Amino acid sequence: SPEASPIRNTHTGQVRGSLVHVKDTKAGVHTFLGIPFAKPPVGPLRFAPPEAPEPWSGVRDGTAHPAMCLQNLGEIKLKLPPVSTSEDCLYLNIYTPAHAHEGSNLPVMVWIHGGGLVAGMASMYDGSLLAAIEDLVVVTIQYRLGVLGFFSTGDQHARGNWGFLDQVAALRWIQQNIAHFGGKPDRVTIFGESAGGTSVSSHVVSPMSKGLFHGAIMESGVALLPYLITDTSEMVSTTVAKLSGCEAMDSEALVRCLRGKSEAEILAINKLVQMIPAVVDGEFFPRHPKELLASEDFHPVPSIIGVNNDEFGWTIPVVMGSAQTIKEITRENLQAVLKNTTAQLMLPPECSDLLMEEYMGDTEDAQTLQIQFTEMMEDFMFVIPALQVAYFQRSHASVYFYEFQHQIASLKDVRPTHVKADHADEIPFVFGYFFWDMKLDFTEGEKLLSRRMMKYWANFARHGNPNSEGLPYWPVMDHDEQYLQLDTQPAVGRALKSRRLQFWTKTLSQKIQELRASQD
Repeated sequence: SPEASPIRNTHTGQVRGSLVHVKDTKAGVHTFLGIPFAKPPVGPLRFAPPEAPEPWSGVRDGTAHPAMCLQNLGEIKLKLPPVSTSEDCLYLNIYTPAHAHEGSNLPVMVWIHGGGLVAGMASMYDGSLLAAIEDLVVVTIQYRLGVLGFFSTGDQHARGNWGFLDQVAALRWIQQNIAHFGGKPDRVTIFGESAGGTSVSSHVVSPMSKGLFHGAIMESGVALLPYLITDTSEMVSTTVAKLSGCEAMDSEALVRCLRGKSEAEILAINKLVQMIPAVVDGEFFPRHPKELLASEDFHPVPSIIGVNNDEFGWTIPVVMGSAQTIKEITRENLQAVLKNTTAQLMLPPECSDLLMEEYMGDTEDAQTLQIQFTEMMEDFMFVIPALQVAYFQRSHASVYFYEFQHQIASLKDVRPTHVKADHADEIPFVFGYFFWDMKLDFTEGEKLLSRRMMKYWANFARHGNPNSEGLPYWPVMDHDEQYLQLDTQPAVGRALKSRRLQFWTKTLSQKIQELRASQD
């Protein structure tokens, strides 16, 4: 008989949660929602580091989801929870086994959501099933997004990376508080998908995050994900200044002015400057992640890193609106399309012909050209970044690498048949339910796949190693370059995308380097 309405202690006071139950297990789950880990980043706290949360008297209600951080709300439809959007959004949610109490010393898994550092929320991710089935504490965190998350002057007035500093604050909170919920602060694994994977990968290299986590899982996203992290964002800073009317070239003034804008004014600005990058701010990143990764003094935690076999298959080109443009590619327009794409990817114009020879060769068939084009995009955004980060980590600590390959059965009549494992298609297997706003069921094979992935992730949360008796062997990535192919029947592979990896890290980067050296 577990308690309904459990009460737990935090440093700031008591919180009351709920008892829930899930399929496939006797075990109950306690949930504690909307726990503040920082003060509301409002007024003078906008574009400033997070500060400690305020204490409260009596028992805080932990039965409602928090507001999502400010984001432009707005095909492919998701089951969004009924929450408001607000600047006041520095909250986290906790899922524990019902039997967990002070001192239970369960592993802790901390989910960092994706959404391009401009969108997303913790409340879409229900950790109950993962918590109950694999006997661990699951925390989902929020962090500032868009202008509020990443605005930078390149100087002391707004260094940048507010959203990453929020993630640090949430991890500090977990160290201080998770024992009260039955977690072991010395067994924290961070995990996340897409920009959440970029976030995890960013913590792995950041000196500010050392000691806050002991293992990392990066799903379809790492710190090299093109243009989420840059040196400086002077162009974007200038754009925000113009779009706001502040329009000073004094940093202090710009920040003063932006702090005056209402939530509505911020949303309006945010909409017109869709993507604001993380910068080398000096604190969270002393150097660009690329330099941190290549360092001899780099000491990563053990990691799982992986990608899906079709990252640019469907969801991403549909959401970016480039699906239509891609269907218009033919041999006649290929050169022009590649020239246009090279520019948009911020690569030297000379790269277009190398990309063409590598990805398309002498292909004439229009549909084949389009698939080759999609391959080039997958490799640039996800696969090559992941393989590079894996290469830099694996000489210092265990890396377990995966390619997820499973084509979801219930989607076969929902989307093009050539699409395999799309971006985000592994999330249902990790969490144990589907995120789309439509009635979809797991096949028997898919239930087994989900149970396997939950166990791999939890084994890794327990021991820094995903393997256990009963599960297919997942070898560590070493000089043999082995990885696990995740599907209904898992299998080991080796040297994922070997040819493409050589192309990007020799031929293409040679031309990038050469045309950068021609600065003078």
